[PDB]
Amino acid sequence: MKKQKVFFATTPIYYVNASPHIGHVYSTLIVDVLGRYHRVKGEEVFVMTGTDEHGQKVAEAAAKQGVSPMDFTTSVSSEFKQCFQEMNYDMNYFIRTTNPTHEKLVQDIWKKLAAKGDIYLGKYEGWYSVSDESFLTAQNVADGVDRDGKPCKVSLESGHVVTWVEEENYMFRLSAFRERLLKYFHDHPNCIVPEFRRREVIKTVEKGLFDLSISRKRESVMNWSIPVPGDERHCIYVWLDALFNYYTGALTRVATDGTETLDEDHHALNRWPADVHVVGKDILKFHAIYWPAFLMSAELPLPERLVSHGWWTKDHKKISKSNAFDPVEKAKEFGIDALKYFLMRESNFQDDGDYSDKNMVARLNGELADTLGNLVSRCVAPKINVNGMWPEPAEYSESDKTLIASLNNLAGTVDHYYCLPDIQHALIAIFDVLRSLNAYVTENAPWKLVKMDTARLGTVLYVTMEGLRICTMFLQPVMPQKAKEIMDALGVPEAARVGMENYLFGIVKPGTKIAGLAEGQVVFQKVTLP
Ligand SMILES: COC(=O)CNc1nc(Nc2ccc(F)c(F)c2)nc2c1cnn2C
Ligand code: MET
Repeated sequence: MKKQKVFFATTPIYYVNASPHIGHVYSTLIVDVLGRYHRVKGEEVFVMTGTDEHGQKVAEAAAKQGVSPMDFTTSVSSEFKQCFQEMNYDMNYFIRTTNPTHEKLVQDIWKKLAAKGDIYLGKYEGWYSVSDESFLTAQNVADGVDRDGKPCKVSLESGHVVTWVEEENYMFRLSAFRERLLKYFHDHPNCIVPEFRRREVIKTVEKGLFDLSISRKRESVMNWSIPVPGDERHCIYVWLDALFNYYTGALTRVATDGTETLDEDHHALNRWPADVHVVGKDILKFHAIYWPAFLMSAELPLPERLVSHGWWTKDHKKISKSNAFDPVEKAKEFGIDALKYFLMRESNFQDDGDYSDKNMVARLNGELADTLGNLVSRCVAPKINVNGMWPEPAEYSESDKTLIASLNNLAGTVDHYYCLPDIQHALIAIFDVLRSLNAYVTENAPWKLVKMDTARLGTVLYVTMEGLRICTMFLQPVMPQKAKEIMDALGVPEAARVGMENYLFGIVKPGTKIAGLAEGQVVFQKVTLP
């Protein structure tokens, strides 16, 4: 009576100094796809996102607009929740670091790290940037000019003003975890993807680590941060607070009235540790080195997999309102599912993808309409499927059996890619089979069979429709509205859409009614390039 661990995947929790943009939408889509695939696989799933709400920069922003920090972060937090509703994401849980359960948990974790002997009182001497919430070395700082045009120092990474600090702070003995980290990496060859970002991280740890500041003075962050337990002069640094959101989520019990309590430990909810943490390549180091070290100190199971991804450009340039890239607009223009497909198909996680209307139309026209939408039309066409039902197959030929084999072989390939995870190659493998299905319909010419060989027609349509069901089931994670549109048109019963029992050829009963497409209804239609 042992249960499988719940599938648990996370987005980063996002800063609330800006409205949701393409970066947050891409990270959340990746996680939404993984979650949806593991529900299609019939597993228990818990995927989470949320907002990173503490620190000086938020306090100064809430002052500027004369509302309380809590009021400012509630409002920006609500914009993230609204964006993720508009994008048709299925997040199980949306965390805020202002949540009392989270703020208590970070203090409990602080006490665990201290009780282990991993915290000491030291002193930072060097540069800090409120706007980056980051400590900087001398080689990452340069001359610039402040709001008043006075010569000053600036971040080479962000352009922001660099306040110099000579200040006591609590510290974490990261230097002590070098060997424990190298052995985690060595015993877990897939703990980081892509595999090369893993080699680069191993080398960073081999060069040795410095100890981390994990506090700032309460005055610095205007009391908008979690107090250090037992030393109210200091507040817990925003990154330590933020990283432990994933653990808070793993412990979070949500009653049917929406009230949230934390379990005492992770075992009963059976989510921890994460199957996948999804992050932008800029926060990879924090999740690959610092985060496991904190978890080692806290004696918690370590993450299974860290997945990093790139940043989108627009029109080979570099996104700037002055091109702009509003994914909510591009979804109104082309269709939400066509945009989700493009973002998951066009680039791998190693690369910085480039959006252009030209490449968007090439994939919508050439793959979604030409391959998938046209195959659906062919299967539910009244002139081809006269009875509007799944026919009885007759004897399969060698040709028929070659295709059935590729249908049975598809789940292994697609499951392997979704679990890697490599969503781009899952999609390529599904579309290889959708292209095969169109060639198979063409080769068999049902337009002839319908007035010549009813029995052979029954075979060709049964195989094609089963093929289409299998491919569509594996597209539900990426294009959930269009996938449902296809399953409804085909008359695939609800129970046949999800679960590993549906991963093989020959599920749907001959005599099942197809619903078809209504008169003006095309699943994907080619468009012009403007
Ligand atoms: C944001 O990252 C940085 O600023 C990197 N460099 C540094 N980070 C930190 N602490 C830190 C960073 C990330 C965390 F997840 C966290 F819990 C703590 N202390 C630093 C430097 C450089 N000297 N000292 C003393
Ligand atoms: C625990 S993930 C924190 C991520 C951070 N808010 C960022 O956007 O870079």
